[PDB]
Amino acid sequence: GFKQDIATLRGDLRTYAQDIFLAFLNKYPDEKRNFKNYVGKSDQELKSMAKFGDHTEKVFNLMMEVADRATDCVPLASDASTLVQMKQHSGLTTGNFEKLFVALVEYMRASGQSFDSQSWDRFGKNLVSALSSAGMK
Ligand code: HEM
Ligand SMILES: Cc1ccc(O)c(C)c1
Repeated sequence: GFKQDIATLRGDLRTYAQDIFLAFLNKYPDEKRNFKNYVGKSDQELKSMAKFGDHTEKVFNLMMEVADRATDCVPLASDASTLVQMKQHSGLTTGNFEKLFVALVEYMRASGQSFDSQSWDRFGKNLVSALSSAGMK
C-alpha cells in the first residue's frame, strides 16, 4: 500500500524523483514557466545539471516525509501550511500540484511494480485540498 510505496521510493529516491519530475515536465511542457533553466534540455542533459538532481531530490525527500506523516493519505495541516508559506512556492497555485500528482500516478501505473496508485491519487487530491485550506490560490 501507500506506506510500503514510501519505502520503495525512498530506496532509490534520487532515480524515482528525477524520473517522476521528468514525467511531469514532459507531460506538461508549459510548467517550465516555473523552471526556466530546464528549457532546451533532454532528460539526460537535465540529469547532468547539479540543481536539477539536488533540488528534485530535496523536493522528493520532503514529499516522502509529508506522505509518511499523513494518516490515510491525508497530510498534516502543519505540512500543508509549510508548503503554502515557502518563499520558493510564492508563484504557485494548486493546479501546479494537481499536475505533478497526475504525472506521478501515471508513472506508477506504467511501472510493473505493485504501487498503490489509487492511494497516491487520493494523497495528491488531499494535499491540493489542504493547500487550498491553508491559503494557496
Ligand atoms: C509535495 C510536493 C512538493 C514538495 C514536497 C516541494 C518541496 C520543495 C522543496 C524542499 C524545495 C527546495 C529545493 C531546494 O532549494 O533544494 C522546493 C523548491 C521549489 N519548488 Fe516545490 N515542492 C513540491 C511541489 C512543487 C510543485 C508542484 C511546484 C511547481 C510545479 C514546485 C515548484 C518549486 C520551485 C520553483 C522551487 C524553487 C526552484 C528550484 O528549487 O529549482 N514545487 N520545493
Ligand atoms: C515539483 C518539483 C520537482 C523537482 C524540482 O526540482 C522542483 C524544484 C520542484
